[PDB]
Amino acid sequence: SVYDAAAQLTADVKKDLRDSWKVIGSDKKGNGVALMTTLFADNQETIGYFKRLGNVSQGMANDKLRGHSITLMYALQNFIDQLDNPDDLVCVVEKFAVNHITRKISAAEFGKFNGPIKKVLASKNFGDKYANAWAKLVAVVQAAL
Amino acid sequence: SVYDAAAQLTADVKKDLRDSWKVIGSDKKGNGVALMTTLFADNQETIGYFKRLGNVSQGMANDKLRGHSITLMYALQNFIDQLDNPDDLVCVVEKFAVNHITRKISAAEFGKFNGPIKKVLASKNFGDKYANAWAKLVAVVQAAL
Ligand code: HEM
Ligand code: HEM
Repeated sequence: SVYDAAAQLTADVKKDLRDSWKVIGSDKKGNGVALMTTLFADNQETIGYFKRLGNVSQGMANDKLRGHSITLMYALQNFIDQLDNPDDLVCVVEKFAVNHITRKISAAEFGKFNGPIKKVLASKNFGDKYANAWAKLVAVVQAAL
Repeated sequence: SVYDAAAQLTADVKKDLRDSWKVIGSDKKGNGVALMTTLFADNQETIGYFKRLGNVSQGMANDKLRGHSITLMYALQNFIDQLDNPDDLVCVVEKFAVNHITRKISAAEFGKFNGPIKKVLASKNFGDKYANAWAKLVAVVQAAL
């Protein structure tokens, strides 16, 4: 149950999520593109899902990839803002899941995003503890897929 | 031309958008639902598009509607944050349009949102000047449909 997953977000986890987000969420365009590029670099098999974005190897220069990257960050912003109210976190997560389910994205595939997040966090000096906190937030979405 | 539409967002318009957003964007859940219910009350002919959300008449009590309403506000948040850079504003507006275009929503359909926005702004003491500023932002999205 998505609600049960939301329980893993204890006070210390929510704190690490907010503190780290204050940084990685402060440069959505730069960090958003870094996440996407890292995803394509380490998981080439996921490139096929984003054919609409054109040539993703262009990075920042690709307007379509840039628009998708910036927008992706606002979905994370939404999750972070709803942390203190499980009911709101749950309804936004389920809404979010709808489009991804239609694209046939399984819970395991979605889990591939954990790697990119871990590296982006590290680039900002946030270690394993923070990556584990984010893995738990990602787990909430997986509970809905 | 989306770019010519975006060029209509002058210093004064951007300032008015920011000032009004500071207030309405501070309660995304409340104002988001108010916007959606005003849309359904004033333009019943649009309800058919949100069949997945169930009984939208329930307002805040409808979890699906609540999740959608909060999420909608983050798209507006995204647009406001890109006001400094027209190139970034345009790329997120076009990314945003993709799903609506797939749903067959036309520019005429999208312009119906001007009414609900004007009414919500007014309930917060923001008059004509602000409603006109938001209509210019909506025109940018329309140019992309
Ligand atoms: C932190 C994780 C993720 C977040 C926050 C996220 C966010 C988003 C957002 C906000 C959209 C735009 C609205 C929509 O159409 O759904 C989107 C689109 C999409 N996402 Fe996700 N996503 C995530 C992970 C993934 C993963 C791991 C995959 C697949 C490997 C995936 C595949 C897609 C695809 C194919 C699209 C459509 C892109 C297009 O064709 O323009 N997403 N995602
Ligand atoms: C200021 C204007 C609007 C904003 C900011 C907005 C924002 C959003 C967002 C963020 C989503 C979720 C991502 C996606 O699926 O694309 C969405 C979904 C949707 N929008 Fe829009 N939208 C706007 C106007 C409209 C209008 C006027 C219509 C139709 C007349 C419409 C119909 C839909 C539908 C049917 C969905 C899917 C709802 C669901 O099943 O969850 N939107 N919109």
